[PDB]
Amino acid sequence: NGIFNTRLSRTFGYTVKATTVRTPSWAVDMMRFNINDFVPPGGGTNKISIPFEYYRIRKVKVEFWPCSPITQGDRGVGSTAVILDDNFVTKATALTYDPYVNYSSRHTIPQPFSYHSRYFTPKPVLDSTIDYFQPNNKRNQLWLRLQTSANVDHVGLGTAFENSKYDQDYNIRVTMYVQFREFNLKDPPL
Amino acid sequence: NGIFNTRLSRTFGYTVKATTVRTPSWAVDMMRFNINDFVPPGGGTNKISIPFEYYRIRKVKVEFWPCSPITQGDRGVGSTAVILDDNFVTKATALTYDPYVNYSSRHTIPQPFSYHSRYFTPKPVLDSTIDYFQPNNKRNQLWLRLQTSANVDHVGLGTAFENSKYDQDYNIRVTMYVQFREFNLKDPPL
Amino acid sequence: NGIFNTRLSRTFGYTVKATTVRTPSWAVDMMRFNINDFVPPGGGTNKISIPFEYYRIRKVKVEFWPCSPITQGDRGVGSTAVILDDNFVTKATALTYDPYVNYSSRHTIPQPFSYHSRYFTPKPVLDSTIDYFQPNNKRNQLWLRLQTSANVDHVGLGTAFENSKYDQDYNIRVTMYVQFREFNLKDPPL
Amino acid sequence: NGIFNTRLSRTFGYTVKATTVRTPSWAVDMMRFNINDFVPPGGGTNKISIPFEYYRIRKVKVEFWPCSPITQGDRGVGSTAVILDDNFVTKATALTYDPYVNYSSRHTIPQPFSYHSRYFTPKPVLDSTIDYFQPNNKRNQLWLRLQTSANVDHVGLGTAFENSKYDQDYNIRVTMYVQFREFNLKDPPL
Amino acid sequence: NGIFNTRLSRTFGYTVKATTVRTPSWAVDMMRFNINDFVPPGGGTNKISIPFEYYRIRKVKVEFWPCSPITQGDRGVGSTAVILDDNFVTKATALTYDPYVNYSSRHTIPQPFSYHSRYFTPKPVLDSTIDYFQPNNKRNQLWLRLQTSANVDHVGLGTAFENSKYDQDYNIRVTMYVQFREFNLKDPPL
Amino acid sequence: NGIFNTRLSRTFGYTVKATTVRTPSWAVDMMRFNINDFVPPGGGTNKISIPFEYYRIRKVKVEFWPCSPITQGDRGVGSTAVILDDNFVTKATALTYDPYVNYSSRHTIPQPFSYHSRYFTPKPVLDSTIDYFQPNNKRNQLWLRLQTSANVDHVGLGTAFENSKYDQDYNIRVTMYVQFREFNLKDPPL
Repeated sequence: NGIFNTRLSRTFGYTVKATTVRTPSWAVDMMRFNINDFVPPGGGTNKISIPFEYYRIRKVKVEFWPCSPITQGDRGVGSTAVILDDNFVTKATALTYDPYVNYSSRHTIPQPFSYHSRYFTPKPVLDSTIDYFQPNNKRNQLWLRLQTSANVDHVGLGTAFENSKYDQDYNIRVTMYVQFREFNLKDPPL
Repeated sequence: NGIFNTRLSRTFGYTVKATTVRTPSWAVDMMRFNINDFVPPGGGTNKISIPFEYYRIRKVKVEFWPCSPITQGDRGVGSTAVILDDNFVTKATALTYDPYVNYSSRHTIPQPFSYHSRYFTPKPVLDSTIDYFQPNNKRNQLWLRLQTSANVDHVGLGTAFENSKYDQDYNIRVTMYVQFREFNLKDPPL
Repeated sequence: NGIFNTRLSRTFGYTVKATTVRTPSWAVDMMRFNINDFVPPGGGTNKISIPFEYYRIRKVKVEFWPCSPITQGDRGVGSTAVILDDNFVTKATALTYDPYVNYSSRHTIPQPFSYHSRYFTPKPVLDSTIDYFQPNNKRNQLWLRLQTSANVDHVGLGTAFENSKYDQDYNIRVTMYVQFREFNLKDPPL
Repeated sequence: NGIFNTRLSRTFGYTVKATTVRTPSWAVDMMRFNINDFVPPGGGTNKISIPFEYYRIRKVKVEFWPCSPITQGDRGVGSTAVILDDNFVTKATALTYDPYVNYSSRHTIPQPFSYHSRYFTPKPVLDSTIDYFQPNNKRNQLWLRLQTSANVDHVGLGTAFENSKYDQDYNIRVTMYVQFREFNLKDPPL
Repeated sequence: NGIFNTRLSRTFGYTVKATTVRTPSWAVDMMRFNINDFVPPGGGTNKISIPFEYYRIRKVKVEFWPCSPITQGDRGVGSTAVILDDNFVTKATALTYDPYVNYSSRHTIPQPFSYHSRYFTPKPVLDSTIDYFQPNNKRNQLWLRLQTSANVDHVGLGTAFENSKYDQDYNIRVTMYVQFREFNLKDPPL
Repeated sequence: NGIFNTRLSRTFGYTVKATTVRTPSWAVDMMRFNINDFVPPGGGTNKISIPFEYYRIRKVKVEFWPCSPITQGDRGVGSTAVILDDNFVTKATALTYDPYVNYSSRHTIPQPFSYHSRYFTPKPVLDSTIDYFQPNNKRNQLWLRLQTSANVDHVGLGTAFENSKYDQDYNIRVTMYVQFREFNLKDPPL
């Protein structure tokens, strides 16, 4: 039974710079998830540090851990929308409106110091021209080959943060819940 | 609940020219269905006049509305076959035989003045080299991104009309039953 | 089935200026809700970016998101009353008493940093002379035509904020829950 | 009812050359399955000798029929693993270890004279970059267009044979269980 | 399970010339059905485009599709009788009486513009001297070898059309419902 | 749930040299099982190619695959006993008696060409002085740390082969059924 369900994680910093504009503006950005970040390159005869041929990403969880104190003023309200098709709102430093507010997948992120997370099933980008994705069915989900450096992108999450007179720091943990298949482990002698 | 089921329509003329040949011949043609025809380009910040990110075409209905009088002579018999894979019989003005008669998906169209329609589930052309399509399962149907001008073709319907000593005019209404997902509407101020 | 229930949103800033008066005073203001803010003007043959003829606003939700830190002193207590008839207490910078406290529809808003929201059914202003409105019955609610720039006002919400020795900033999100009828979408060729 | 389930077959020789090395080594090779081998090109107006538009390969059975006598010495033990993603162990004449032994899909082939077969569902190679394949669900399996010479590869089976001081001959029968759809047969007159 | 039930079709024109005689006359003709018309000759190693050894024709359906307008005058009444034994009324341009009217198998065809069809089980001509045929029993029906050009005749249908002062054109579609046995497909290499 | 049950394998050659002695003699040898053979050293930040901290070996299966032809004469009878405590009969080229025949754990191996296997639970050597081992209880089995090169020995299997006038070649596959705990995988950036 090759099937092995594990959990993989990483963390990166993301900063919303302090702006001098008064009228409300939002900073727009995007998150793509590629497993090359999560699995280190292996060594020896085994190419990847995880000895399986196939994977498929079952659920992705994106935590927003703020670095800001609860005593920081000039609070604001952002929005986090799930983006399945790799069609993102263009990145912007200050945008007069919150573009993701009317997406059906939007959750609100209070700012700066509030904790926010989204938990959903991501989709791989199979053809950038067509941009098609599967419904969520755990049985029918496509299996993907695990490749050394060439792994495909999974497109999850757009975010729009309202600007502030202060810096807004988050520590974004991304935890993928992956399912691996086909134990491939190689064992040359000596 | 982003899911919104609507109905979209268009009409175009198609004419079978009068031929001088006596022995029975058939004129062969094809119908591809692209949603760029059905959805006008929007304006403002919203790109498409329908504020959704994703669609998938659930059913396509092709009506043949004849322009011919019921008193027109030299009647004939054609055939309408459903073509899933984008493999069509080459277009022809007069062809000695009816190429679609033995397709399992054939319905007969009596001519000139009889009303004919086909109602089926079309398939998008994902890779022109491989030409693969899904079975009909409403749950597992791929979602497609709605694009401004770049939307992919859905390949439905081949038709072979028997030639006549008279002109044969039809008004072909194409009504797609579409399902849209992810309300994306943008609202910049002022 | 033309009926389509969606959710539309916007955000604007509102500031209560710091005052030098000591004895308690309240600043009085009002909120009218017009859908022209929520729906951008469309483009092409379709006039509005939402392809429906008729709407009626089912529920309006007004969130008050404070920008103030939880460490800000000189707290106070305001009041938020629902105003159906477009009869508002006149706008005031400092008013010796809280005029909305005895309204039957009042909820309290703690200040500055507390989160406050009101969720209710608004009413359109049909005749400014008579000022009459319907009871809340989802079945008998009048349908309204969706107009480009001419849409009628819906009158919701009066608010009275107690003044403070400090500035009081809120980010007011207004989310209308609307029901649209009659898909009108136009599709000219080419 | 276009659906027609048939069985198609072919046979080719494969030889493991006798080696002079003593320490155990394995010879590594691979099997791809393309239907162009199984269906001869038709003639006349019908392009393929099987009058259907669409196929999908339900099961592939690979028999290993040895040519070796039961009295041949220097026996050994190989391994046969199912390879879904078109990621194969590189072909090798002598490899110090058996690379497929730890694959979850491995079955053992005793050698030289023992009969071995594997029976499984193969997968087409849709995109060589991404290398993704469906789960086994008979209902949701993609339909493929049957093409004259251009048919896509189905990637089944890796094999690693232990080397011997003698030649090892097998007759490999490959029997695909295919399901065809859409009777397309053409019948021009005369 | 070699048994495969398909449907095969063809169309040919048949014309009843306009006659100057006034008193009622009937034009008498016959229809024999040979599968050489329905199956094109294959190519390559496979002789017939349908890869089966044996067939037996289960049902034959003969449609009469008129080319005449519904406004054409001088209507008349013909007769269509099923002829099992290959004993036909001799072909005639004008015959004073309708010879098929008293056959027990007669159906009436109204003329010119009425649609007429007969659906029955045909019989092969085994010996022209004896002219014997089987009862209709689906289990006991003789199997016939499918031959390239030499296939035997199946004798269905006599028809007698009343003459008219105008031309009477029909498009006669013949759809055989056949059952094939023994998949014989050949696959030479390369 | 860190627990992951996998299967690991290796193969090595073992040869019983042909002897000139006539009276029956047995060649005595032993098999120790160390996981350093089964798991290759990893690369990068992860030390072992299997990303788990702890293992315990649940069952070991030792297959004897003969290289000898079924036509080889001078057959004999050996014995395979399970040795838990790392107390082995001293290795011998020819020993007048079969020392393992009276062990309670003995199974017979017919020779040369017969297939023989033993399947049991091995024990690690914790203290070479005391030589103590646990009963077989799947719940109470000690967990062992997985170490790069330092892993402890598991002591399974003694074997005594009767000598022959011919060479006796076996290919010994050793398949450990292991249970791993505590996913430790490391993922440094870039």
